[PDB]
Amino acid sequence: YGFQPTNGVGYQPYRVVVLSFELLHAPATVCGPKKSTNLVKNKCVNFNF
Amino acid sequence: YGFQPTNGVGYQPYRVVVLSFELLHAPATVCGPKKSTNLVKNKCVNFNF
Repeated sequence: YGFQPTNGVGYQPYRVVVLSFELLHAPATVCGPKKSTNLVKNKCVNFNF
Repeated sequence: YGFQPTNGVGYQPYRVVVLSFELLHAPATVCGPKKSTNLVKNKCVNFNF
């Protein structure tokens, strides 16, 4: 490459990073920042296990 | 000013310094690092006093 500070746009260097995921192929080990709670039972509720 | 990294030439910042001298007005005190040497006598030489 010929990167120079005088080069116009379309020739200045660019840093690129790509992130690749999977969707439910195994017990997931990379979760979000959500915090767990207690565990209720014998009631009609919604869960996020 | 609107200095942005994507700006083309003719808009990027430039740093400028100008130097001004005087000529033959007083005993000079600022000049290059010439190596002062020994002095000889009774010989046809060129001097830089």
